[PDB]
Amino acid sequence: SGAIYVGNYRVVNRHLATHNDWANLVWEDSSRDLLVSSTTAQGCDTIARCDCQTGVYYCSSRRKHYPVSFSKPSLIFVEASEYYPARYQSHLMLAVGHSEPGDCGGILRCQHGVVGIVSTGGNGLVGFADVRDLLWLDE
Ligand SMILES: COc1ccc(CC(=O)N2CCC[C@H](C(N)=O)C2)c(OC)c1
Ligand SMILES: [Zn+2]
Repeated sequence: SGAIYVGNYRVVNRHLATHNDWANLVWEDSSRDLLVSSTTAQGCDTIARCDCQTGVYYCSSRRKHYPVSFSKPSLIFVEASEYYPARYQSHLMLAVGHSEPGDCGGILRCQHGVVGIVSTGGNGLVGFADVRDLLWLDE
């Protein structure tokens, strides 16, 4: 679990969005596993606007942060789950690191701010949904 709170927006994994997120929908994209809802309170977070390929993510299944080197946002095949059929997920960044299904929503940050959120995992891999291209989150 986890979310990004920036301005009057809440960014969550689309597959973990609540009834309230859908009732206050701003934008969603199944191919990216992202959903953004509107909030009444002003949010706590800054979005990175950079090309960093290193950063630190929070891993809930270890209660720890880990440093990672990650690939640039790209189209990656993701196996079928209870949430989606087998498909290519876009704007996904992979890194070697620990992840379990409940780790989705953990934030990845660099020195410039929030880069993205955990969205996939595998045997010693962790995948992050990028948010740096969503310029409208800042206005
Ligand atoms: C072994 O580590 C795992 C195993 C399985 C997963 C879960 C996973 O990847 N998905 C299930 C939820 C929707 C995801 C999507 N973006 O399509 C895909 C994991 O997530 C962090 C770590
Ligand atoms: Zn950066």
